[PDB]
Amino acid sequence: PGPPEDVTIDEITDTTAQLSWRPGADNHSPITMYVVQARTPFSVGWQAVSTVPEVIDGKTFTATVVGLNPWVEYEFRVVAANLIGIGEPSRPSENRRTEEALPEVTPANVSGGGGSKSELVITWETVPEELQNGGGFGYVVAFRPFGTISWMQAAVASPDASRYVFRNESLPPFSPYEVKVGVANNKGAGSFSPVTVVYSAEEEPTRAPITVLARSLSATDIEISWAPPGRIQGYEVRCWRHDEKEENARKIRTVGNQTSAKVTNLQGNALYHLAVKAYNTAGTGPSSAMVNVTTKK
Repeated sequence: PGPPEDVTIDEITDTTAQLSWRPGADNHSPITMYVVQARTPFSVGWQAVSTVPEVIDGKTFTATVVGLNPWVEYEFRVVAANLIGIGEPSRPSENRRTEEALPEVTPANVSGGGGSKSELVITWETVPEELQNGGGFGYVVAFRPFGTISWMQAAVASPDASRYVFRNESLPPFSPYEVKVGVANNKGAGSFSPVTVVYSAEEEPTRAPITVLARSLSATDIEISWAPPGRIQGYEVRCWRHDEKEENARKIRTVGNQTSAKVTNLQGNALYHLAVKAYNTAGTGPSSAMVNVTTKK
């Protein structure tokens, strides 16, 4: 058997396409069967497809291919079969894109967090092109503060996107948000991912430590304590000698709820200046008042 010719896509729908071929070299024994194979940007080589009629005899020359993927560029080719063997494939038809259809798949791994002041960061995994099922693909990000009713939809019109940031100066710091994302193309809208909870961005502490105490333990050691007045991971206390500039100040940081520290490796009979700030991940808050201590001799 030998290659058929003149493969054409007569009509095409969102899931089907009508094909038409003309028979070619059939060696000597008659043609008993025709099969259709398809190729896509996602296919490894040529792939078999379902057809109506379910089987294409040698006397049939048009069929509908069924079960195609919406909004995908398809190539087709037809292979003849003889009682002696399988023929050579025909040359591929011209590439045609299927019609549009609604999107069915929702983005994966919706999460987020972080960002600059007064922001809310939402992330997701981008939906691949084969599953976008239409042009004009985009994402719908719906969010609301935990315990509230009304939603807020933002449309992210880039199909390749995987991130959305909402900024507004009335945003509470490090606050919880219900978040879900969805998909939509030109035909309409898809469904939504499951609801997850994303926390807004965090700001540095707003108040400064109070009632700073400081006493010299030895010629090289100074003890310093304070009281706490939003989240606080610890405290940064800085310390610089009188003759040195504040820019270069020895800084050491508290981790935990402890409200004191010891500054060591100092010079004997020297005046030092110390103050302590609160800090979170966002940065250092305001500085407490300054205290002045001279080490022992």
